[PDB]
Amino acid sequence: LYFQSMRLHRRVVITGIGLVTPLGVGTHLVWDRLIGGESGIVSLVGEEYKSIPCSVAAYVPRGSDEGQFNEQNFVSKSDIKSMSSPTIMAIGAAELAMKDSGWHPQSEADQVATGVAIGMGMIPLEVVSETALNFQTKGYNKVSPFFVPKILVNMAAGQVSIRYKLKGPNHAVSTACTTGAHAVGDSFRFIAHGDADVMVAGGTDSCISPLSLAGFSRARALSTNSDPKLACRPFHPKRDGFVMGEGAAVLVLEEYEHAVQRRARIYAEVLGYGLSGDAGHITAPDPEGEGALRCMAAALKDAGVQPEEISYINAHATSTPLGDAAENKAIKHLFKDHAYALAVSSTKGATGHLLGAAGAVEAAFTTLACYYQKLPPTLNLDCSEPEFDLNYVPLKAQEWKTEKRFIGLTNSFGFGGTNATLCIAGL
Amino acid sequence: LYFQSMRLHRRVVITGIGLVTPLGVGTHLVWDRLIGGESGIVSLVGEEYKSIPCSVAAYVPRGSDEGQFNEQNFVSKSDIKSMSSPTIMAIGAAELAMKDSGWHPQSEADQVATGVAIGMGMIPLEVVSETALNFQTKGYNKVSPFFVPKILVNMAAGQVSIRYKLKGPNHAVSTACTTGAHAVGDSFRFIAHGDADVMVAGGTDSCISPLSLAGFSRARALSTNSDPKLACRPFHPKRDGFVMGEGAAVLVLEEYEHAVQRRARIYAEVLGYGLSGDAGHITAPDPEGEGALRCMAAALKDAGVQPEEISYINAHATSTPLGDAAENKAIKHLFKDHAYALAVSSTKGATGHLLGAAGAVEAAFTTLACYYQKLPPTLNLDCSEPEFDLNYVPLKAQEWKTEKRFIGLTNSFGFGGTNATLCIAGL
Ligand code: NI
Ligand code: NI
Repeated sequence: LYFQSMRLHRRVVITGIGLVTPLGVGTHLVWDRLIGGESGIVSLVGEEYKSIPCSVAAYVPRGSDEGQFNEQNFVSKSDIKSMSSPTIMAIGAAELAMKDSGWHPQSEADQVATGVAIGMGMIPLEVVSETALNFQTKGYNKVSPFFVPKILVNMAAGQVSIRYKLKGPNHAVSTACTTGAHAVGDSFRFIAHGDADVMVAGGTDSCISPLSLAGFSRARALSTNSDPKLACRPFHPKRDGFVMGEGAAVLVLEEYEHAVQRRARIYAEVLGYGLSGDAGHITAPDPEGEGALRCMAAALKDAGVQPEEISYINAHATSTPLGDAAENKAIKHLFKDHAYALAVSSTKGATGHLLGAAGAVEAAFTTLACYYQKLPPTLNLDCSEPEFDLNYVPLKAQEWKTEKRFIGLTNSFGFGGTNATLCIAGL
Repeated sequence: LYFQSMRLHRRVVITGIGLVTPLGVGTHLVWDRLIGGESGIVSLVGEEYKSIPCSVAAYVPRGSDEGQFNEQNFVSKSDIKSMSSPTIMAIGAAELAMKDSGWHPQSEADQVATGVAIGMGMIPLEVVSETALNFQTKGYNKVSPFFVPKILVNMAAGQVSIRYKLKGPNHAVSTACTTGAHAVGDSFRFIAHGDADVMVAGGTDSCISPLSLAGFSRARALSTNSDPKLACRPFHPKRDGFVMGEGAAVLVLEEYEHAVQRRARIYAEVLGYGLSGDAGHITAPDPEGEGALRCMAAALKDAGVQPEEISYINAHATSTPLGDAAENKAIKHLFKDHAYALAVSSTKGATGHLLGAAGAVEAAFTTLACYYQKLPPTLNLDCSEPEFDLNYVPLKAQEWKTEKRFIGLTNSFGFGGTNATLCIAGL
């Protein structure tokens, strides 16, 4: 009364999706490859990777062919000098998302109404070590003036803002594997609360190098399986660590009345956002998944949605022994008998683990799932331990229509025990 | 109606402040040194800095004496192996903030009610280049397993969570110079909206090395003035770039009813949070300060506070030609004739520019200002160009009491054109 005010929360919808991933570039193409059970995980070739026990990764395919990434479609040869690889991928995904929403702010009022929330999980390590080398060897003057702008996490968000004249909230998170989920969630709360009417929201990461793969490997996080068709297998008995990918994924979120008055196409509504912390270990998850259960519960509370109204969960499950099990337990614990009436899939068998981009690419897939009422498969799931007895949509996509509202969750958990869930619903 | 729901916003207050800064460690001590017109900016000594045109910086004083930072008061010699310098400073500031609030969550319910929002502006570059060196020279096995946990931006937030069992929202931003402001603002919105009843919120950065100073210098951002008593002079005619500092600052924000029911001491209330983007240049600010004017206006709108109710502005002003002028113009433009009835100061002459920590240390100072009704000075302001004609509280602190509510703003602007304002009020 004296303690608790009311203020307007607007409803928020997704009107644009832009994807630069190991499955390819372009939204309907990546969706088709995903649903079709395709994967971007390949073998590492290069004598530079000989020292590391990992031998697979998921690269964004590059070139001018179908579904490939051509940097020069989006950025000039000069711009490329001042930008990191993740920033270039973010600029590409952003342009594609805005084209997909039809949103091209030209008036001062629309420019001010649109912000950017694009996070990055890790800065590019090779920019740092190559500058350190130049500085140690040739001195102060061989350090680039674009060194700082190239290594700051917020520079993708900053470059997308300048390129498209987006003057609303300018925000960047860096929460490891949860980055992309927080970016969409934070953008959801900003629009809801009134800070903005449109947000260009997502994640980017492109850090596959021997040094980064050496680091994740020494942390015991990466699969040592040398067969790229088999390495990443969420919920599988033989899962043995994640497979690193790269990419960017960007969603245009928009205030609902704003979307309707301009006659935009709406994929889905964002209903809720949940966050929690394990407060356990810096790399390993709560083995009982208590923090997972809390962020999912929080998102349901924020949405005003009961467990029994959920149709689909896009799992974080990265193909790790402890992680996949923890998450499985969380779902069973929260959803109880409804755990077996819903479907769960993890799309990381297709994309790899895209780090700062994982949570946004998975929010985009969950958004497509709700819009189409069709679920992408979990790859490689060709057997199961007795406790892994949910419907994991193994291997083949499945239609999942209702006359009820199709409501989904997407989970993202990260090093440091940082957890987020998004609740996203079809109209 | 169909578009616009209402939901509960709780009021949010600050109950704890923890400071690890170039002025010293400890809240009332740092406040006394600040008000007293002291500075932490010193000369760079070291042959390793010979190559760089900058010759001053602000270090956290280290040792077991009064106001000094002794790492081993907070972390063990083993922990120090798995943590970066900024993470250790964040752990110190966090412990001090929670001691200052009297908040020590022991029950599962209070642990779940308390989250951490601690950002970092730049990862420590020397961790990256030293590992790159070890990897290139001795191979995969000489890479530390703590390499990844040591270089991720969210690891300070993660370590503070694990150390104190904080299980609420776990969130880390990385928005350059705006980091600490966003962290407090995001933590404010989380508590208001219901995601948490307590947040351990702030920023940390500790990246002074030749390489980082080389980078900021090549970007033309740093003062080349060799006199440490004079280098950093916000709003001064001879200002010529910022002076890099290091440190951490952490605030405990708390739901208002929660603070009152446990009989905690409340410093101030957080009323509003504003965010914007210049959409201009990647390092230089809008020269007319339009983005500054928009984030300040947004914070006032969020607060429900008219320009004429503001008593104090803690300026971002870092001692740069374009920046200080832009911000000056913004204030004059928003506040009009009331610009001359309020007071403005920049405390960066004392602390240096603390990067990821600047916005949180400046929110703490603004919070102290409101609680005491006493304003810290702008250092070195011994002359003025004709357009710099506000009350900058030059050189000496000033009492600034009212029977009206003391309302302040604190501004933070950053590379990438990312802007934030906080509105904070005495009770
Ligand atoms: Ni709100
Ligand atoms: Ni709210």
